[PDB]
Parts: sequence; C-alpha cells; structure tokens
Amino acid sequence: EELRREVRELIEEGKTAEEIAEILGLSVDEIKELIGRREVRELIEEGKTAEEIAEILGLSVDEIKELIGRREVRELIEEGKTAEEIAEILGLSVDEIKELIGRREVRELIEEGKTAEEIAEILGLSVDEIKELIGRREVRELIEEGKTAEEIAEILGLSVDEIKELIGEEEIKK
Repeated sequence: EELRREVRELIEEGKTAEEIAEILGLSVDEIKELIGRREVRELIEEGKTAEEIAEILGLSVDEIKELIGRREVRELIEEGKTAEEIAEILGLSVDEIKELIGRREVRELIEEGKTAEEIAEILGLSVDEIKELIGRREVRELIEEGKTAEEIAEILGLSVDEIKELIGEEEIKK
C-alpha cells in the first residue's frame, strides 16, 4: 500500500534502483514499477540532470520525460534556472519548456521583484507575450502599494495604458 515510501528513502540516501532491488530483495523491474512522479522531483532537487537520473533509476530518457511535467518547471524557474538552462537539465528543447509555460509560472517572478523585460529574457522567447499574459491580479496585487506613473507598469509592461485595462480609474490613484 505504501511500499513506494520505503523506496523514496533509499533514493534520498544515494542508492540506485539496482541497489534498491537488492537491499529490499526484490527485482529491478519491480523497482521501475514503483517509481512515480514524486520519486523524480526529489532527484531534480539535488541538481541532478535528467540524464543522471537515466543512469540512477535505469529508466530510458523516453520514460523519464513521461514523468516530468509543469511542476518541476516552476521549481527550476524558481531557483535560478533560466531558458536554455532548464532545457539542458531535462534533455528537452527550449520550446518544450515554452509548451510547459503559463501565467502561474510568471506570477512567482512578479513575486520576486522581477520586471516584464527581466523575465522576458529569463524564460527566453518573450516580449509582448508577457504583456499579453499579465493578469489583473498582478496589478491588483499592488493595490496596497500603488505608486508610479509607469514603473508599477514597467514591472508589468509599460504605462498607465496597461493600468487602465486591468483596473479602473478610481483605483489608478489608490
């Protein structure tokens, strides 16, 4: 019922799926049958590349790309990784990381003080697409600290033109 828990502790110990089969007396294929999504994130938290995990758990690079989803994209974008930086860790193309992007991946960077042009070059291939996908909540997130001509709009793109389509005029000066 929870045998997958008695396997994620040997992974964080440094052992490999080959050694997890011997220590637990089981077979190597059965260890591959207990490797889930949760057992992969912990190995993208020690900096290990996906190709390293291809030789840690013995799974194919085709079979590790099955498990890695948008969740690790947020985690790596959070740390300090960028555009091509993430793509090399996971063997994916940068476009595959573009196909795993969203507004939630952008909020965390507004929640670390970055600007539109700052994140446009961090995640790569972004310019007005960031401005296209800056939500009202991000401008509403700063309603407690509204205080510029266009820098509460430069962090979020441009000028009051943006802070007029994403909020009213009574809250332009609020």
